[PDB]
Amino acid sequence: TDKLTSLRQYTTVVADTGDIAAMKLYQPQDATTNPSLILNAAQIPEYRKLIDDAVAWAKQQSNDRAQQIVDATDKLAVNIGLEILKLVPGRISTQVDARLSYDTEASIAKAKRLIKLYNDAGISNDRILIKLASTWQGIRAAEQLEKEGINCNLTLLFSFAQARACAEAGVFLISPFVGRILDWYKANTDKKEYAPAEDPGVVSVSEIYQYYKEHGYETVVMGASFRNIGEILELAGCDRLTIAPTLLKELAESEGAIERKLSYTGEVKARPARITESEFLWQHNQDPMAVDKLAEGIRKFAIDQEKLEKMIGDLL
Amino acid sequence: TDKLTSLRQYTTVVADTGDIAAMKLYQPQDATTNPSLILNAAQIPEYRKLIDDAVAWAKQQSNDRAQQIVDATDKLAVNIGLEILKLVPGRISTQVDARLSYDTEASIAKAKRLIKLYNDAGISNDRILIKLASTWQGIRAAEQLEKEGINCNLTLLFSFAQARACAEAGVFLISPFVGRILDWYKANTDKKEYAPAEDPGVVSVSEIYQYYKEHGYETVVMGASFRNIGEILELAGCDRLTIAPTLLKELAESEGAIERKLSYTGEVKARPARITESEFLWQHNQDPMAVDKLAEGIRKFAIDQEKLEKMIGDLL
Repeated sequence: TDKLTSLRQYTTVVADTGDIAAMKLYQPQDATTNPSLILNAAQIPEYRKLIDDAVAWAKQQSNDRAQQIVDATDKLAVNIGLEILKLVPGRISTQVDARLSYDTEASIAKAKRLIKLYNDAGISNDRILIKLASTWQGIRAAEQLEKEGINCNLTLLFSFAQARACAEAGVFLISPFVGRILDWYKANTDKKEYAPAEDPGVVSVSEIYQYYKEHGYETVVMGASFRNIGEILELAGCDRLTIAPTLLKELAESEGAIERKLSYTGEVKARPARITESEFLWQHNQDPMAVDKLAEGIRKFAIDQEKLEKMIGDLL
Repeated sequence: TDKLTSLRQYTTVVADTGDIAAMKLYQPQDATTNPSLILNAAQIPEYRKLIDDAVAWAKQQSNDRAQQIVDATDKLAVNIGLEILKLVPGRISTQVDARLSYDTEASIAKAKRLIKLYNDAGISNDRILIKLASTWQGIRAAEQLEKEGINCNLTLLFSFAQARACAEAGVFLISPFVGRILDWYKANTDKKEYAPAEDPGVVSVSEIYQYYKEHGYETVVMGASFRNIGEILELAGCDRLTIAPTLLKELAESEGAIERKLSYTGEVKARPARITESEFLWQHNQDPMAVDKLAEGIRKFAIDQEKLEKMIGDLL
C-alpha cells in the first residue's frame, strides 16, 4: 500500500488548507488555516455563502464601517473553521490578525474574541487552536491564554530560542517550519540541493523534538511548511505533521512502507531556569535565518489580512 | 582647494578609526571607535604599550582570570580613547560590549563602568559618548543614562522606528548607517549601481535629518559607514559625519568646492505621542533591511569582542 497510510502509523496527519474537499478526501484528524489560506478559500465559489453570512452577521453587530470590516473578517475565518469541524474530529487552527504579533494584550483580546465566536456557534475550546506568531509577545499571550483554557498553536517557529520559550510557556502546540528554512538556506548559501536528512528544516524540527521529549515537555510538536515529500518522510514519528493537499496526494500515490525516523527513548532530563526576555532576544538574533523568516512571515500574513479587509470592505 | 575643507564649511567632520596617526593628519573635532576598530588598533605595533598597561591594570584589580579578561578589554578600549583625546578637542565614542545589546540593565552598568574608567583617568563626561546598539533595550538604556549625565551615541540605526524612538528618548547623538544599507540593497535587489542621490543609505539619513529638524529634536545626527565619497558629499550639511581615514584621504585629495545638500528651513511641527514598544517592534520589522542589518551588526561586534578577549586571555 501507500506512504500516507504508512506515515499515519507513526504521526497524526493534519490537513493544511481551508478547503473542505480535502477534508473529505484525506480524512485528517485536525486541520490548519492561516490568513493566506483564508484569503485563498474565500475565492472558492461554494464559500460565497460563508462570506455573505459573515457580512450579514457583521451588519447586525454595528453600523460602523471599520468595525464591520473587522467583524466580517473574523466571522469569515470562524465560518470556514466551522465547516471544517463538521468533517474533522480534532482541532481547527485559526490565526489571529498578524498585525498584532508584537502586542501581547491585543493578541490576548483577539484570541478571546475568536474563541467567543466559536463558543457562540456551539463549539468548545477543546476543538480549537488559536494560532499566534511565536514572537516574545505571542508566546507571552499564549502563556496567559492557556491558563484561561484557550489552547494555542505557536507558528512561524524558526529559532531554538523560540522553541525553548514556547515549551517553557506551556503552550499546547508549536508549528516549527521546515520548508521556509530550506528556502532561506538556498537563497543565502551556495548549497542548493540537500539530502532529506541534511535539509535544515528537517534538522530544526528533529532537534526541537529531541529537546522537548528529553525534558518531558507536553507541547505537541507539529511540523509545518513543506517543499517536498522527502522532508515529510524524514520526520515520520513527529507528533503531528500538517501537510498541504498537493503533498497529501503525492504521499497517497506513492507505494511502499516507510520507517519511523523521530523517536526519543532515554531518561527525562532536568530543565534549566526559564529563558528571560533578554536571553531570548540575544539567542533568537544569533540565528539570521530566524530573524529574517519570523519578521517576513508576519509581514506576509498581515498583507493577506489587509487584502481580506479590502475584499470585505468592497462588499459592505 | 579641496572637498574635505569644503565639506567642513557645512558639517563637523569626525574620524572613524582607533589610529592616532589619522587624528594628527586630519585634525577631526571628534573620533569614533567600535569593537572592530579596537580589535584592529590592538594590532598596531606602537599600541603594544596600551595593551600592556591594560593587562597590568587588570592584574591590579583582581586575582580572577575571567574578571581580568573583562577589565583588560575595557581598559584597552579606554586607553585607546585616552590617546585619541590628547589629539582631538571634542568627543571620543567608545562602544559597550555588543553581547549586552538586548539587556537594558547590563548596558546601563557597562556604560557607567566605562565612564568611571574615563573619569578616573581625569576625563569628564562632556568629552565622551558611550556607543550602544539602537535596539529598544539600548534606547531605553540611553534614555536613562542621559538623565544621569552620560551622553550616548546610538549606533546601528537603520529603520525609521529606531530614528523616531531615539529622538523621543532624547539621546545625545545618533549614528544612522549609510554604507551597510547600500550593501543590503546590492545583495537583495537587482539594482547594483546607484546615483549618489538614489543611494538608499543617503535617502535614509536625509529623511531622518528632515524629521529631526522639522520637530525641533536636538539629538545630533551623525552619518556613519561609507562606501564612497559620493555618499558623503550628498550629505553635506549633516550635523556631523564620521568618516574612515581612506575616505578622508580621498576628500582631501579631491579638488573643487561642494554645495550644502541637507538643510531644513520651515516651521517646527507638533510631535506625535511617543512610539510604544509594540508599535516600535511592528514598525522596525516592517523594514527587512533594518531587521537583517541591526541583528547582523550586533553579531559581528560581539564576535570582535570575543576575539579581543582571546587576545587578552593569551597575555594573562
